[PDB]
Amino acid sequence: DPMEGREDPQLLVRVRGGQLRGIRLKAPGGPVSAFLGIPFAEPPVGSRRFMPPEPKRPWSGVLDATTFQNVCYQYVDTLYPGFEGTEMWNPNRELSEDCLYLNVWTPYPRPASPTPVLIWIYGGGFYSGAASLDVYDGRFLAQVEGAVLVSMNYRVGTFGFLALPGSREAPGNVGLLDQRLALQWVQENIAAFGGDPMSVTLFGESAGAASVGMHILSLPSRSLFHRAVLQSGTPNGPWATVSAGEARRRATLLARLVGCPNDTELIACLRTRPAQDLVDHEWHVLPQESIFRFSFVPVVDGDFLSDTPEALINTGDFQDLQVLVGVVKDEGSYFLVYGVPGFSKDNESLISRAQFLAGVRIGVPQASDLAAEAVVLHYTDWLHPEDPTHLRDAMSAVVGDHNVVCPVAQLAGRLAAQGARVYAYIFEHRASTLTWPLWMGVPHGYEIEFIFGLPLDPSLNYTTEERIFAQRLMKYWTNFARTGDPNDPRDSKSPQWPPYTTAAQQYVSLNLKPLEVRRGLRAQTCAFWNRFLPKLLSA
Amino acid sequence: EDPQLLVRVRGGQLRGIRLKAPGGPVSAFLGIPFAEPPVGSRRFMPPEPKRPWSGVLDATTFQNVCYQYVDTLYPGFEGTEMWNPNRELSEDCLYLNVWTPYPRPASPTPVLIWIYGGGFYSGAASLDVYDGRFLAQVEGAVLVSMNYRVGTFGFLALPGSREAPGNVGLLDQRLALQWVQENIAAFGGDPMSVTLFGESAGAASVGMHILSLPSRSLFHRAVLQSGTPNGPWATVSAGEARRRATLLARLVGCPNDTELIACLRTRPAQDLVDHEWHVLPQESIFRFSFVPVVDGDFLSDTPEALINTGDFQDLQVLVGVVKDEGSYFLVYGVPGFSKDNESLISRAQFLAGVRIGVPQASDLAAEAVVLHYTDWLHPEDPTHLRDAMSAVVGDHNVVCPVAQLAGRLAAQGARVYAYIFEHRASTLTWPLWMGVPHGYEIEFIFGLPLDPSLNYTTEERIFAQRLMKYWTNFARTGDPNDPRDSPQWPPYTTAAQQYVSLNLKPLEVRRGLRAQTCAFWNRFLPKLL
Repeated sequence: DPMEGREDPQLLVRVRGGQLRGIRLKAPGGPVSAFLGIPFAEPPVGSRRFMPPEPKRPWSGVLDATTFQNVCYQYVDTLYPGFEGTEMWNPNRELSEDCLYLNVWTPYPRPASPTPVLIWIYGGGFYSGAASLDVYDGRFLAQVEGAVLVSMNYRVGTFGFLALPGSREAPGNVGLLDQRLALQWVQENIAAFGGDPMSVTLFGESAGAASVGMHILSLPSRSLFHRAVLQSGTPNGPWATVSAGEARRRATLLARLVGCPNDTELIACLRTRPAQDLVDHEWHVLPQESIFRFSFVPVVDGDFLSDTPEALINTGDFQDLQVLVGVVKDEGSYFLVYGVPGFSKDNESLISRAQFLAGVRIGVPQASDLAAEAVVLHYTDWLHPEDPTHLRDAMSAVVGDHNVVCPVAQLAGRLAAQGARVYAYIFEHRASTLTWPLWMGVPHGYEIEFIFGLPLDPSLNYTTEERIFAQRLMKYWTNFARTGDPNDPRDSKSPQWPPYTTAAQQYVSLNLKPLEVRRGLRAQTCAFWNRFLPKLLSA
Repeated sequence: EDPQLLVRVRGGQLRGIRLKAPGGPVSAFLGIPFAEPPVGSRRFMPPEPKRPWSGVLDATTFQNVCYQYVDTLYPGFEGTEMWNPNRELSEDCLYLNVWTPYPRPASPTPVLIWIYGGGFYSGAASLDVYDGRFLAQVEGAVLVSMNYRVGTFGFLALPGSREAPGNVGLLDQRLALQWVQENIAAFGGDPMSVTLFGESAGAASVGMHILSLPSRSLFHRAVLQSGTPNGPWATVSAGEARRRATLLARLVGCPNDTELIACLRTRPAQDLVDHEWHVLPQESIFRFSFVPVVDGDFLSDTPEALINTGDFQDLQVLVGVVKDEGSYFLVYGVPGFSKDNESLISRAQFLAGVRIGVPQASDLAAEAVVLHYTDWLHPEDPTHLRDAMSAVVGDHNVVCPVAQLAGRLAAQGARVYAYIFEHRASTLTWPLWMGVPHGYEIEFIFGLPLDPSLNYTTEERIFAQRLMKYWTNFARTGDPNDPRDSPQWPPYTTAAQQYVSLNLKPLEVRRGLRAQTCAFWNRFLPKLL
């Protein structure tokens, strides 16, 4: 670079591919280094669509790493024009298939000694999301905790997860392979930023959490990280994976919907289609009317996933693993306004008993008549079986328990029973700035802004208590990243966060009040979902 | 010659006896015959009215107990012996008892008629716990209790046959009812104010009188304590009754219905008793061999159907349960349970126990029961498992059938009051883990704690007086609340599901009688049994 000598010497870094120049960003407490839009793969475009990522080839000169890159091609929610509750999750950069870039935040100047690395994997149902969203801003953890934080884009929707299992051209799970390639990039290069490749903690929410779980369950990924955090998502459960037959079914149907016919010719025809056509048709291939079900998700391929996640967590040895797992207070509430008759964000969504039964059929699409009746039985308040408020809240609880809370309880149980050190939480604080109605409680995904420390930015109008709270959570998360223990070794005054064990089943509540220890994560109910009901899910 | 002790009934003259109650004297007329003795060829047959007699019939003493199995699980133990026959066994047993105030009531008095329980195989009106002198003296009530045939003698049935039609124990009860209608006024009783009350099998009996049209002109109100005509144990089908009768016949060497029954009538009573427990279809508890049969006569249909389609608009009903309905029965057949230790069982024993307590359960149903009653925070804790086993039996056999009955009756016009009885007698000889077992509210209802020699506590005496007041208020008005007065006891309704707790503390109103769990038993599980 001819202008290197006139520029900030503290923002120049070399990695395997070549030289990069980052940017000095302002965090409330001081500056941070950001290296944004670093390519970790060759653009998965044209003939590379549906294919595993190829490592980015070295470049000449100085790569401009000062701004976020393109967002992977995806559906954009336009249900509520101008509504913050949806818009804050929408892409904030141009959509492109050329999207395999990652981002790095570090202290400014960069750390002098090797520093624990946090790697964020975003959620969004495997059909959406971006590492560039404001809610995933790494600057606060970097400045306040001194963390090195990395986040990557990975392909979503058909581009990431359309599969014709067994084929060469569309093997499936390539979004997960994008994630893995980013993990390898970190292993080779993070030391140049002052990061410690021997202390890497994965964390993610929802589909990002399911992703993290799948890296736990896939051997080639295991040498690429040391600890994991799963927020409101699991590799097990009803939505995070499909079987090979179902993947093939869905891919074939989509292909027919966009006008395409041997796997090779089908896939080639698909590769001739515009990205937006694939996006425009991906939602028409689900087998039933449903919520919290996504068309193109990880597939049990016998490769990346050697078996079903339930099998793998049932037979796995997790002795050298420390994991942090948890849920928010109202996991199911959000999804109700997206397909259950009678629900809306703009009224109180008080429903009738008929609407509750129908809603149970939509939320548990695999339930036989008997299974559905059993769910209705368990969740009805038989003292007030017609009360619209109880029915609304019960609908929410059915969806949240089925898709998140009980799969999390199941995971935590299996991991703890088979060697892993497990910490469990429930997140119960509702953001003062939330624009979703009060009846939705603490919805899916609204702990994230507190983990990343956004309330520390005064311009965002959080309360003082919320700033303190955020600082607490940042401390828990980075403590866990550093030591595999969220507790402060110096702070014996504060209540301790005990490990989750099958014997005591202890977890903690995260809210404005000090840590409270509780026992049994929805134990009766999750026994219902995880032990009794699985036989009967067939319709 | 005490004229207060000489009474003329339709059959002739009776001489009673003056008894001492704590507050004063009462008149007792004990061992009054109300039927021809059901002996010889009258075995298994409907009762015939007692023929008139000459002179003055001695009614100063309890008559014989109807022939029945005697419990020998714990010989000499009060907890069991207080339920055993306290007079001689005889098939010559169809007698009733009357308690009245001394002197005989000036104006017509509400009548309370007790029907004892004991699984339709046992029981007697002469037991100390059914002593009517306290209610008669304190509340001024006229109390009647009758002996009725039990076991094979009262319920062995060959449906369709002339000689053993079934339900003749219920017919014994009915004949005693019609006797009260014809004769009770001579004792100062009001035949237009008659209240049936009974516990367990007695409660189920009361229920069946509610559901049998000819019984309905013979009473006006009913109390069902820890039992119901609906449910898994109170009735059998005609086919199953016939099966059990034929098997019992086989076991005693008998041999066409006529000749089978003839041969059965040749057998000594103790033969039949000796073999009655060998005809149950499965290993079980809270199941009894010879019980009321759905005959299409006394019971025109199943009790479930009848409570579902019945019109109960002019009926007032008091129903309830005790805190631990299931506990007593565990020591009578569930491995790992005993009165002499704390019965801390294992999980395997819990599953097996569930198979015994819910014998009709498919594997799926049993797994569902295990799932529902397991404390998944402590799935192996012996104490939890034991208490859970108790709850499974109590809920399946009593609590949830009671909830269903109360709900149906309420929904279809009846005035219903409901309770849960939660006080453990200070004198109870069963172990503490059994809590408030099946049947241990009776002694308080009958007012036994008012006898200082039985050494109950002062508070228990006050409690007994409260309950006697509730029951006789209900008998008098169809409302347990004091007609003038203390939180009010609200009627049970399907919408609010209110019931009260009966204990040393003042009335507390609660809502929903094990609502989730009884929804599980009454709505979900029946398909899978």
